Amino acid sequence: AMAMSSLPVAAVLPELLTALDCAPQVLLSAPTGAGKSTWLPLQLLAHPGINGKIILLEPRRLAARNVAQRLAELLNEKPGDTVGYRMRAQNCVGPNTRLEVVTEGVLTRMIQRDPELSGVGLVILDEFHERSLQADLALALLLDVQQGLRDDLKLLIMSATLDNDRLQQMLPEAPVVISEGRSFPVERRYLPLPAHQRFDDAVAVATAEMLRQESGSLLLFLPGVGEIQRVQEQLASRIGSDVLLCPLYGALSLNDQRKAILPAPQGMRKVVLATNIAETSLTIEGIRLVVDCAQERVARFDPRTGLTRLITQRVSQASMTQRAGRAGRLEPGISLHLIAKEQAERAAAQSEPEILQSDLSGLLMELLQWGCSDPAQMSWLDQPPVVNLLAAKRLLQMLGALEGERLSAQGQKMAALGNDPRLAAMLVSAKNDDEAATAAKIAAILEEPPRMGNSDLGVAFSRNQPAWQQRSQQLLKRLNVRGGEADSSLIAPLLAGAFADRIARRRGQDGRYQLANGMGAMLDANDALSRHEWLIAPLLLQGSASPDARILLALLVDIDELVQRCPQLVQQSDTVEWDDAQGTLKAWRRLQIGQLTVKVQPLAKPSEDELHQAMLNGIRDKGLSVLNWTAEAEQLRLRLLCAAKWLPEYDWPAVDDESLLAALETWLLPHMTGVHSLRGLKSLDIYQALRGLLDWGMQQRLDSELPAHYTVPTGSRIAIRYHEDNPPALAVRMQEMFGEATNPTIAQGRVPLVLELLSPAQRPLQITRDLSDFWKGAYREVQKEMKGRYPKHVWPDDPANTAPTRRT
Repeated sequence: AMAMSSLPVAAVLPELLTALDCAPQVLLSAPTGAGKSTWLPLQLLAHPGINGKIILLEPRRLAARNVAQRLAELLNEKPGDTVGYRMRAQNCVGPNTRLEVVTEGVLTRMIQRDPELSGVGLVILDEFHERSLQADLALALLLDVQQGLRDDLKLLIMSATLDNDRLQQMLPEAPVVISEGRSFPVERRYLPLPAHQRFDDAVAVATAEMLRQESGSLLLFLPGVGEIQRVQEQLASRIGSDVLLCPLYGALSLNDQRKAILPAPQGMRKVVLATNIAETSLTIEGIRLVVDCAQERVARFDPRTGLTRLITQRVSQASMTQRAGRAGRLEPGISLHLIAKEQAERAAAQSEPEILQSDLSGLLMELLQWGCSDPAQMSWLDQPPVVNLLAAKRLLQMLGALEGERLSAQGQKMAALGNDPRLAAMLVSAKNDDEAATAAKIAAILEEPPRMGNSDLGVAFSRNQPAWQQRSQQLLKRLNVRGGEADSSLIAPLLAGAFADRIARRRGQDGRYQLANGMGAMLDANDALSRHEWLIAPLLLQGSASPDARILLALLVDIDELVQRCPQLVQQSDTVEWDDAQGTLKAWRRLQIGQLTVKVQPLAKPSEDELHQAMLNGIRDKGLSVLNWTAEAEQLRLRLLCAAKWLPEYDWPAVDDESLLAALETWLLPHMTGVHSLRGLKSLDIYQALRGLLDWGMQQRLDSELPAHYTVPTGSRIAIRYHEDNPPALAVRMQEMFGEATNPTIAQGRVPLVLELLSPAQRPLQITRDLSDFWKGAYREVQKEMKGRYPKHVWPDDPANTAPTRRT
């Protein structure tokens, strides 16, 4: 045929224009090779309904210039001209363009600088199904721009997956526009891999068996390049002469990418070994068999280490289904999933969005600069996790970016750079232009690390790699600094500020380090740097959930210089306590950098504010048990626990062991005047100190609603026995409860007392919290025995109404 086929996106275009000129957001769904990226933009550009410029966000650099260059050929122009692109370290735009194809956070920069996006009428978020943090952040900003003046700014969200329905739950007013092609049925099979076989052998065996039983070319999904290589080797010995093996990763041989995408040559079949880029973004042709290992490799932020790691995990049902459908574009196909069916049925329904698994220090920095005081104010498909926002806040504090709940003066400069916050912090902390140039080079290195196996950051620094140089110049421009001379002697204090938690000290054996944040860091025992005791390790590869990581890039520091240069790194902590194990007084001063003990020394004659503080730390060592816990103090503590359960509408203080240990400075220290010895620790009035946690009102409330004593009908004051878990109990002679028809209660009438009803001899007759039932029930059997063992007492037939003998 000579006249090309009108792409399927053409057939859906009129529906799109109608929705485009009707709603503030339009959602478009269409297969990836349908031309939604490489065609549709121009026709929205030529459409008079759209006013001005159109921005097209792409998830990665490689995608972005494919779209811009390919779409330029349609207008018979080269790019930069009418169709342009922007990247993190390159710009291609004239006085000319109307369609810009951006990536690598560029869209975020544009909106930050021009929050009304002047001249722009339509923004397109492509490959939205990948749920990048970048595209989520773009979506949130753009929805806020649209609630300002810009109620004319239209928005096209393009997804390659059929339905995306947590998106209309966010946007019910949004027209869904669906382009779909022929999708053939795919039979789904399951096969767990045996525990006694390697992954690569097991996958190769399963795959060779599929080739043996079934006809066609085969697409094999694997977690990454390494697995692709290893399975390929194992496959090579188990396949026939007609089977052509075709790996598929970005780092490949240009034509090897084509050999994998294009149909197998005549007479032969192909096995395409790919990562999940083949799942939605890439169209591999000639495929009717899929083998799905069902295992992804994803970035995971660890709030306890502040590190991001690559973990491997089970793929979701939605992506297993998307993977299976890759066997159904040509003809009816077959998909084999390398897990048991029941495990597939229990996999998460949907994939986890990047915003839930990543470092949010950059995002938080963006929202603050955007003017957002709390991330919840924005509209997210998925709200940022509280735990990671807190970790982000803490990091920004460490970097000095925050002033209360807003950006500090330095924080605003960091936000202007647009950089990773730790790296931005480093740049902004430079005190002169030589420190600036040093910081810029370090930053360009940490953004694009060397790809040899060299751990010394001073080595990379001394290299004059041209791409690093380019990035440095760009960062200095943003920083508004020029003409300084970089110097390696200026590196350590710059690093110290932005990576203080990653200062590393050698621990007992060469190669074993502990970081200031307390975690373990490993370097090869035969590494030049592992000859030294103190390092700063900005780049770390965490093995997995275990707080242990490999050191990838590090700098050697003389710790004495560093602490002298940066005194704020070192905090002081005194401890006084009694060692029962050896019957001696322990009293030391510890200088520490984070969790790293730098020096321990005998405590010199301390001030008294110092001594009291040192004793608090000793209590943290030995536990609250060293204080004097009277029955009364403990009962108070228990009453506070019970109040929080039974009277939760009030703000009762936490009084669990850890809250108390954590707050010693607030509740215990004020009372430590005149305590000059460990002996005096037992003299502190623990009851009064705990009671001090309550204002006058709450003290009255607690004394009234959870009273220490209950007054019974005789006028006697009987102690209530509180307990962390059991109902409050009241041990009382039965005779004293005469005249009371209703079981006693405390806590605003919410909690009946468990009555331990006793005989004259203080012997338990009945345990009840339904006193009314007791009088009518078991009492008549108790009355006869009380008429037998104590005939000298009156045991009335109607105790509920018998006048109480007034004691008082």
